Amino acid sequence: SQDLMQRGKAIKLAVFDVDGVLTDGRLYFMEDGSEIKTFNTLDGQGIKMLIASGVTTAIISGRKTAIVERRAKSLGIEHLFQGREDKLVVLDKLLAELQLGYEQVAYLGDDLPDLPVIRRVGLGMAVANAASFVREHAHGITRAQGGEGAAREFCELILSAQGNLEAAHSVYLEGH
Amino acid sequence: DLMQRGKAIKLAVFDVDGVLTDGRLYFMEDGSEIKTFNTLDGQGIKMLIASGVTTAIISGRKTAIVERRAKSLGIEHLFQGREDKLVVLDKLLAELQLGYEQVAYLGDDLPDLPVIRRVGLGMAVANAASFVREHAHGITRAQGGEGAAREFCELILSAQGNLEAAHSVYLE
Amino acid sequence: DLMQRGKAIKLAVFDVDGVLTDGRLYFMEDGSEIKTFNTLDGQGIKMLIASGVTTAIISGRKTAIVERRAKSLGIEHLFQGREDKLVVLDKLLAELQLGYEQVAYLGDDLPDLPVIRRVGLGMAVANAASFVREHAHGITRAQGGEGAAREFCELILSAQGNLEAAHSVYLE
Amino acid sequence: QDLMQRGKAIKLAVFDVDGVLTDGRLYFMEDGSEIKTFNTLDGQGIKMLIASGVTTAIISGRKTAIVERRAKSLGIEHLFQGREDKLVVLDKLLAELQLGYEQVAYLGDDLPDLPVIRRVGLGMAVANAASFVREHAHGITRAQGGEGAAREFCELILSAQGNLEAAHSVYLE
Ligand SMILES: [Cl-]
Ligand SMILES: [Cl-]
Ligand SMILES: [Cl-]
Ligand SMILES: [Cl-]
Ligand SMILES: [Mg+2]
Ligand SMILES: [Mg+2]
Ligand SMILES: [Mg+2]
Ligand SMILES: [Mg+2]
Repeated sequence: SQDLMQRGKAIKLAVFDVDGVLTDGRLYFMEDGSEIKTFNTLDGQGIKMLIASGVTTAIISGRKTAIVERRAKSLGIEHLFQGREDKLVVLDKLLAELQLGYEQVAYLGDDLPDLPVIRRVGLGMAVANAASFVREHAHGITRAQGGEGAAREFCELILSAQGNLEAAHSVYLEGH
Repeated sequence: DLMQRGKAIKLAVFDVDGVLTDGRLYFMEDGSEIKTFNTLDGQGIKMLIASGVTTAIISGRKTAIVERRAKSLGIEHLFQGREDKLVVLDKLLAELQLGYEQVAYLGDDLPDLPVIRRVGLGMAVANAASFVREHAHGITRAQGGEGAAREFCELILSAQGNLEAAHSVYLE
Repeated sequence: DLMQRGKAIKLAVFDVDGVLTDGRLYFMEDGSEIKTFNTLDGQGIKMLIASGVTTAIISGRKTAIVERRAKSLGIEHLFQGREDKLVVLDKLLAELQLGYEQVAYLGDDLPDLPVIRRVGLGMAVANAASFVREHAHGITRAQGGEGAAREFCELILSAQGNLEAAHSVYLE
Repeated sequence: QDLMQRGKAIKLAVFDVDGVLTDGRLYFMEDGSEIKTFNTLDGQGIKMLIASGVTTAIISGRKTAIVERRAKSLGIEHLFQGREDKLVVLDKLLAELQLGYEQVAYLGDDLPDLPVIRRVGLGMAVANAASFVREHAHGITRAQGGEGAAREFCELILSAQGNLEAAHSVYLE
């Protein structure tokens, strides 16, 4: 896709939704009300490579849980917003602070609360399992599903657009 | 016709296991349970409620997990440990002064079938038992616990011309 | 022919992991397990029991989780931590006074094979090791943990003409 | 035949954990503790491999007692966790066992496995491996990690070494 590659070039900030994007969208509940969530190892590797390439990252979530706080910290995610349903307001405040334009922002989502952002940013993507209305209004859909490498693919699409994937791969393959 | 059946709906009822969940039962060594729901499903149920359709759950099982989940979503009527689902329904229909033709029901297995057979919009999830699928008016594309409920909700919103308005909150 | 092999069945025997579950083992840090079962399977086992076929589980692993699940389902005979499945079965058969031809067994791996090869209806689930699939009388279309046990129960009920009645309950 | 040929000389079979022995999911509870899932087909395959005289190892960049217990339950003789440089660890282990790269098989799913995968005699990826790894491995299993890929890999080695029949024989009497 000419359009996605081109949209990838200007990205300085990559924002992820949590449930449905970093997870497969399942909520595990125990009888006491505590939760379990699941993330994916390909995704963690993708996010680390993206950050190492100079792209900053953020998560904006309508829910709130220490599990997400821990995961974000482990991956080096620099900006974490939880318990925020108004995602565009949150983003606008982040961008005012970092002084970036919408065209410098990539966002990966799965559902309606992600849509006001997806519609505005430079690289607004849906995961394959995303609500179809969100799919139809995004710039691109990942092939992989959330919690199954969608976030990794998003990461690689950006690294590739910016000419940085090859360098990332050379760390692990001696021929390049 | 499915859209026609959807128009008249005033009450949408869900089974739990196999419909709000994927049918899996998780047990720890001491017998406590874990259960999985889906976020697409929650957004769908919240949008149906907002549209003015009331919702209920009827389950043969019983767990605090489901009470919490029902409350978090604003589900107005919850019946658990009830194997006789049509008797539960009849009672609720009395309280609400509704007939069968105004009830949608989303089910996955034999105990849901007496209801599915009788209501205005009786649907099975994709993973439902084949015999239930055969006797339902419709079958969702999505599987239970993987957005079959969100799909059921939108079907009803769409049928009632309320889906565009629910989307408009996010396109402004 | 499978329908023919189903007729004489008086005892139905299940492996646990990969048959009543998807083959996944969940472990927590402290070392304790979580196991997952499926609601279609439970409904299927209850109907088969109600038709007058008795049920058993033979497993090489051992956990209180499986004991509780067996009890909840009304599974009559439970053997865990058993390496030689054929030895265990021979003894149960002597005690119940049945021949191999009256036994159905559903398994997923090598330890199940000596039984599967000897009984009247020796079946593998879809996700079974291919060597076991190749030496079974039949293979369920569904995967373990995902309704393969249900499917196996319905094959017996159907072979014995009892499925139609089991369904009728839900058509009234 | 190429894979069959590489399998002949194997004396050590090494596995990544996440994405190879598991489907790659990481389960976290509120208090930080984890759950991990393994697969019973995989356990049988690994036990059969060991029984044939091929030793086994695990090299992971993560660290959890769950893996320690799983490896001990399966009889996996060598375990290294928290190890970012997988080759460095393999080299240390090979000198101890006095084995060479050509006698090693490795089953991986992501970039940190690729340098080992490129060095060894039988360097395989699972079906769900990052595609760049799949492209550079000697071979790819049909099965996905956590769903029998390890079993399929074990059986490849067993068969290559004329040992699968004997493994199956126990169950044909
Ligand atoms: Cl990770
Ligand atoms: Cl939700
Ligand atoms: Cl059940
Ligand atoms: Cl095992
Ligand atoms: Mg989401
Ligand atoms: Mg159900
Ligand atoms: Mg088994
Ligand atoms: Mg890995």
